[PDB]
Amino acid sequence: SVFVGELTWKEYEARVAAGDCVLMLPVGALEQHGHHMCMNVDVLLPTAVCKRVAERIGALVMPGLQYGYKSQQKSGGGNHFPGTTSLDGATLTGTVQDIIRELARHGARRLVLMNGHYENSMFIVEGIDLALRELRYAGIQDFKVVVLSYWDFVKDPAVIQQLYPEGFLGFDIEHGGVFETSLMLALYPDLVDLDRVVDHPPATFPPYDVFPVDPARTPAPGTLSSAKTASREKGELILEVCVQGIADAIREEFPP
Amino acid sequence: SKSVFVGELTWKEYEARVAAGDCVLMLPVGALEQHGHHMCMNVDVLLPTAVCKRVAERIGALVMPGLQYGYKSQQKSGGGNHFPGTTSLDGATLTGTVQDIIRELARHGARRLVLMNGHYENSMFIVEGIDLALRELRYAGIQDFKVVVLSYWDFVKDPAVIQQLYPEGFLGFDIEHGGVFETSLMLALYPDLVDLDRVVDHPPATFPPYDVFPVDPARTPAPGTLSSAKTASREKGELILEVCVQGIADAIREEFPP
Amino acid sequence: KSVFVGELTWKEYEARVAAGDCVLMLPVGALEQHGHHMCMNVDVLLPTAVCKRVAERIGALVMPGLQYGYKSQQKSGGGNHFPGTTSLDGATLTGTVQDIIRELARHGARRLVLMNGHYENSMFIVEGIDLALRELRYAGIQDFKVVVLSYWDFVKDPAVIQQLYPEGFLGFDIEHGGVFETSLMLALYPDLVDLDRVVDHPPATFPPYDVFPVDPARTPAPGTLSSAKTASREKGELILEVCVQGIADAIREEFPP
Amino acid sequence: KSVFVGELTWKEYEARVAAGDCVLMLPVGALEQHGHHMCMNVDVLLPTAVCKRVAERIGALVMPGLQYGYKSQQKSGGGNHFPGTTSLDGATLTGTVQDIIRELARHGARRLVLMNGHYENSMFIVEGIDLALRELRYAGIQDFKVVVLSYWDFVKDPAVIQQLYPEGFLGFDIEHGGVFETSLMLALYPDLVDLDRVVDHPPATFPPYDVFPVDPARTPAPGTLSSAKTASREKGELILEVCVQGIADAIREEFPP
Amino acid sequence: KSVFVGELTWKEYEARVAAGDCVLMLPVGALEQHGHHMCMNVDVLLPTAVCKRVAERIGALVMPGLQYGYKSQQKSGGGNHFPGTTSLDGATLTGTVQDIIRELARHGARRLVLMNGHYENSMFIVEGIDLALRELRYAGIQDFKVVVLSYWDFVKDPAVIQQLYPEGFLGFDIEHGGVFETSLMLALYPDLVDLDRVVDHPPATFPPYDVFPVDPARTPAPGTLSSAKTASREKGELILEVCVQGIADAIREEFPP
Amino acid sequence: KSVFVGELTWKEYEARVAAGDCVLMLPVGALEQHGHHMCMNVDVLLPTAVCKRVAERIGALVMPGLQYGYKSQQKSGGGNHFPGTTSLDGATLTGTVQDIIRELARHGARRLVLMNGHYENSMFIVEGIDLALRELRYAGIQDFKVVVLSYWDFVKDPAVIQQLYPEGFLGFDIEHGGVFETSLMLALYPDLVDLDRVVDHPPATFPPYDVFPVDPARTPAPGTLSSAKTASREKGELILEVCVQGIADAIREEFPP
Ligand SMILES: C[As](C)(=O)[O-]
Ligand SMILES: C[As](C)(=O)[O-]
Ligand SMILES: C[As](C)(=O)[O-]
Ligand SMILES: C[As](C)(=O)[O-]
Ligand SMILES: C[As](C)(=O)[O-]
Ligand SMILES: C[As](C)(=O)[O-]
Ligand SMILES: [Mn+2]
Ligand SMILES: [Mn+2]
Ligand SMILES: [Mn+2]
Ligand SMILES: [Mn+2]
Ligand SMILES: [Mn+2]
Ligand SMILES: [Mn+2]
Ligand SMILES: [Zn+2]
Ligand SMILES: [Zn+2]
Ligand SMILES: [Zn+2]
Ligand SMILES: [Zn+2]
Ligand SMILES: [Zn+2]
Ligand SMILES: [Zn+2]
Repeated sequence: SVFVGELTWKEYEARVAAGDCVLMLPVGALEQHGHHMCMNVDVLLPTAVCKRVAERIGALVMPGLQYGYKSQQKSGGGNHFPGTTSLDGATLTGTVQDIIRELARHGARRLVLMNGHYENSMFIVEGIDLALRELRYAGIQDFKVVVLSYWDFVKDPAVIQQLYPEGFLGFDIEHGGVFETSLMLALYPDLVDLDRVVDHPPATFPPYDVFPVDPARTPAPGTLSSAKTASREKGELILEVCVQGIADAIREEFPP
Repeated sequence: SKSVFVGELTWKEYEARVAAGDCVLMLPVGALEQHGHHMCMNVDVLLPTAVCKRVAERIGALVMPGLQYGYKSQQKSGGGNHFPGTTSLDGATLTGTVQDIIRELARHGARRLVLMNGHYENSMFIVEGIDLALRELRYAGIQDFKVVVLSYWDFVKDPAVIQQLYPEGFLGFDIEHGGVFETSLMLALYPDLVDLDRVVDHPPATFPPYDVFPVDPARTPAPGTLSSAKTASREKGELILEVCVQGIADAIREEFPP
Repeated sequence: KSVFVGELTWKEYEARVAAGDCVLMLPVGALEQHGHHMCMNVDVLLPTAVCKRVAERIGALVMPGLQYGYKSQQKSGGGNHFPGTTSLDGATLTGTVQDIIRELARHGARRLVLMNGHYENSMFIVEGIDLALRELRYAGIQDFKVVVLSYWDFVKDPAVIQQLYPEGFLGFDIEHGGVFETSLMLALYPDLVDLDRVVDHPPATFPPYDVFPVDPARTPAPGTLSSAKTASREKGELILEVCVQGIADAIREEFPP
Repeated sequence: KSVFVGELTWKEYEARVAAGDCVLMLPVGALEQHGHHMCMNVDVLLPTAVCKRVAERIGALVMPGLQYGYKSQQKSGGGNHFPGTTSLDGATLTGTVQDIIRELARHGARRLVLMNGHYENSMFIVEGIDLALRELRYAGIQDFKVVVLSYWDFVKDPAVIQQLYPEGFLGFDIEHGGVFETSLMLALYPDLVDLDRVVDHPPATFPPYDVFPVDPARTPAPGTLSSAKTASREKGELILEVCVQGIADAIREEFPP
Repeated sequence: KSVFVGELTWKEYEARVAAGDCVLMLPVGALEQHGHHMCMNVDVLLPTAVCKRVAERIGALVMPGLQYGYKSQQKSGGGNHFPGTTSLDGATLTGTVQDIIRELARHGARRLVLMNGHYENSMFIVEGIDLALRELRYAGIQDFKVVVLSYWDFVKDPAVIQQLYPEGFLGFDIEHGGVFETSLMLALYPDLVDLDRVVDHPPATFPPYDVFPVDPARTPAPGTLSSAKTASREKGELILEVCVQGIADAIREEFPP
Repeated sequence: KSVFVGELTWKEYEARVAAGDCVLMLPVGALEQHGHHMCMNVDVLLPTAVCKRVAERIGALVMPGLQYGYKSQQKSGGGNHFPGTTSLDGATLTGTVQDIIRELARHGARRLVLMNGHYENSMFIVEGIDLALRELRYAGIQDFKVVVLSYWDFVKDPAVIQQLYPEGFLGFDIEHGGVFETSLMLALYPDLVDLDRVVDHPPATFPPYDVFPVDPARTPAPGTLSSAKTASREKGELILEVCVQGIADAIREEFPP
């Protein structure tokens, strides 16, 4: 297994003793994903990508962070939905910070943080900075971190044309939409019930945000766009592009 | 999709259950910690989650995603935080995570939570998280949120059971880290993650009535275990499991009446 | 007098708030390197200038701006390894925003517009808003409304973009010390800009990921992510009116008398 | 002059640490209800009394004891719903331990014995130690050693237990305001104990789980988890000498010349 | 049944608070060097003794005094570079005061007098009070009243000052280990003061600013900011009676039955 | 040519810092009510104005000033119950100071002058400095020197005070929106002062203790602690030149090349 949790400490130690061992940490969330999908999607997807990437380039995967930052209206629907269970920014930042400090203690020096929940980004970044600051204080400056959101590797125009034949509107409305639902159909079809999809128009917002979150500004089902056209085929295409692109980046940044 | 695991439900399935009136939520709290040469490191997550799954199925409760990282491993209970693999959180982080989740469950309208600890060292930080959350709920005007905290192993106290588990004599849960107790449960639940042939049959670990910091590696058995899992078995694991599941289910039934 | 709260007496401020529908605006910037051709307080000056004009036009008041913001990121601001750039930890920025909102609530104010001028500040401003609103709820206050925005997001009209980038627009992705900010500065503070020092280098391109610690080799030496060679006062005057008008209308919509 | 740092001049203290092998001891207690028969500062009085005697024997120094500890838990201290009990949040206690260690390290001290007298303090003292040691490591200090213990853990000899509980031993589990602490108080602070006020009730029994908010109905009315009726000055003297000798020996072992 | 909460059983404490108008007092001190002639716990001993006497006269209760305070400052306490002085970070002191106030409110207490004995503590005690009152408000409690004071502020009567300083008064700015505190200690804890060790150096003078890291050369070698050579037990008795009567009256005025 | 860091390019700043001996100055103020006759950003304006003139005379640079300070206290600034006054929690102000010093140390700067213009900021600035210096030590930096001061502390010459208060000097205790600040404002920002609104009430007098929640009845209605009726541009010019020369000399002495 490529999962750190499924190894003995001796097995883990041997791998880190190699000197060039790469570790990967999935950072997700428990967030509503419409009427047609489960709430652990943001954990499941990055974990699935990490698994395949780790198997492809010989890395190990740390247990994923199940809870992420508060859902935002324009990206996740809003934190007023039941089910969505979010952490305060400081909590997520401190979790990332503690994990990095511990990996450094192990002697590990290569980490790939793979985000699956849009809202986590800056808090992951702060956790990285704070940990690196402490490592410098501990006399460690050879620890390198690569952070990314897996969907950012799906930029190729040819690929996008295949996923959105009718036309591409952007990733702005991709919460529980075609993109995530397609991946789930390819990975965990038993957790997707396409017949429950509410085919509503794409959500649109002005160039500003309002707080407290106004429930009237998010589509009733919680999705920001319809997943009606999602398919296992699109999911497999997305999956291959992401696994391929990320494996390549890791090979470039963390050569053996 | 219908499941006891909240993560596998759509928000409507979850909302429907909470709207039911007296929904009980369970939250496994584990750790990523070394467990000798014979077992994997996510044992403290796997075990309380497996117990939660079975209890939930019997009493109709739901299980929240488990906390994968716990408080720093202590020499006398988990071998110590100097071992590789063990990845621990600072107390404030664990406390804050528990606090945040309770704040959110309350917002959802849930009012019944069972926190099932699988990592000894987590206890007091889970407790502080609960107290800080209940304090905020009170400020929010909520005083009917009830929390039950427990470590599944505490439900295995029946002398008859203890005798079956330790026919050679019981020394106590004191040295039960990667020992007979946890290993047997793993053999009954995740045999593939256990390799009894790698077990180091060393004598029970003993310590003086105090602790030393920085942690002294010499005071912990080399394998990381505090006792030998040499006599562990699937059969013992099955007895432990059923005992914990039946006992915990009854506890919830009494504390969270319909 | 002035729309700046700092330039009012406490009685004049009290009278404005007493009106019952007073709107307050808070610029949030940073002290950050902006190439060889511009000064480092750009992110404070610009949102403050926009706030000043929106506030005068719609009758709102402007709070003292936050001079320091979150750590500069490589892909948006060049990186926090640059000298001069002086950044706050996230908790610090979040706490300042949270504290100011708590105080405005105490004054009896209930309408706030947070105008970001530094890309990286966004989520920390958002957390400060959430933590403060959570407290107001505990205090029994649930009628406080906050609008948060980055002024550049109001410059989207295709026609406007065409006039600013007649050669083609490459997204605000590389707009750190580039045509957009420099043009605004040429229209507002020409004395703090010297186009003769602009380094006309091709726009910065990055892979779809980030590396830490920050690698200096991945940021154009000058600190800019794109060249401000084609910047001008006229372009700045256009950007300024589009922003002021747009934000002013957004406020009239969300905060009606 | 005195083993207590608080009663020393800074010169006397300095000279003692200047010796090079000075051992410091920090009592950590609490202000907590202790039934109808004893005062509320017991948790600090006891560890402080034990430290004093140990210090006088091995030549150590005793720091002012922490008067406020972590929240009282139902199964160990009755619960934090009792009046009088005044508890700190975990972070506060941890921060205090952490600050004291930092300061002692600054003094040049490198040997500390933390003696806990309030069960619930345990994990927060441990976290304070770790955070402090982490900082000391960053400061280039890695020769600072800490011994942490709860004085009652040194009373484990079967024979001694026999003289304390000749009627049978149930365990320290129910020892809150019971025979153990009450006996020590009778031998150390007899004027703070009115054994005639003891409410004789069966030992407290709890299911293998905890409930929050704490349910007052699950704690014996008086606040004690067991009866102190059989407590005596004689048992106190026995417990005391056993603890002092055991702890002095531990210190000699962990902090040799 | 004394005035010290720590020496009361929870039932006795509960009865006093149940009375309806119970006043609680909390001494806030420090462990700080006090020259060659006095022990280091002077800052907790003095306010505690004053509280004890005020409480016995007005019927109030005294909580365990805080033994550790904020970092000693050069111009007020000699500086935090001295051995012995063991200080808390500001967040720690603040949180301790906040936690205690929160707990007193839980008990049902609504009247508190915080008596400071360490100058540097003041602003952190103030923040602790504000943060706690903020939470009480969120909890629905708005009748909790707090009086904060440094016992020495009650000694400003010209006739009194003339008695204590017949050679001329220069102010309390240099009263660290000086005539004022030493005289009080001679009247309350003679065994902890060794006047024969006083260093009769001239009053410390400082420029109108401070330097960090603290410069040891700017503090008089002994640690004292003024000579306590003219300190006396008689002067201490005068200061004591003046403070006690003054504080006792203040409490009557602020907390009328 | 400007001495303000915000008005420099990062290249200009880098050159100055790398040149060595570069003294940075950070003004720390507040947004606080200053009576019926003056604006609320006085505490920012004054120290910033002093820094500018001092910097121009000794070759130092001035960082963007902190616009928000700690909570206004009744005896020094009227109280934090006034509208307009917008204050930070202590931790927030302390964290801001701490983050800035950390960053300046990263730039290679090693000399900093913190100029406070809001009385209540003092101790939180001090804690910010201590925490930052602690981290710098962990980073291997032990040559960073900080000077902290309140500009008014340089106005203590009898001849000067006699010239400013030709009717008896009572002290700076009642100096909040009084003759001192109002005079400085008349010499620097006359348009932000309207002496015709000055309320000529007697100086404020308070008992030797504080009360919380703050009691509005104990603060002069206008918010001023003393009357500024006798304020003048001439008195302001004298104060300004005295402070500028004094601070310039202090810096030359503490920060020689
Ligand atoms: C927009 As998303 C993948 O964080 O739900
Ligand atoms: C002592 As254990 C069950 O947390 O490994
Ligand atoms: C990317 As920006 C407008 O904060 O310099
Ligand atoms: C269980 As106890 C000695 O802390 O009251
Ligand atoms: C200046 As003092 C009375 O705290 O020693
Ligand atoms: C007393 As003041 C100059 O901080 O207003
Ligand atoms: Mn998401
Ligand atoms: Mn464990
Ligand atoms: Mn920026
Ligand atoms: Mn206790
Ligand atoms: Mn002092
Ligand atoms: Mn002020
Ligand atoms: Zn998603
Ligand atoms: Zn385990
Ligand atoms: Zn910018
Ligand atoms: Zn006790
Ligand atoms: Zn003193
Ligand atoms: Zn002022």
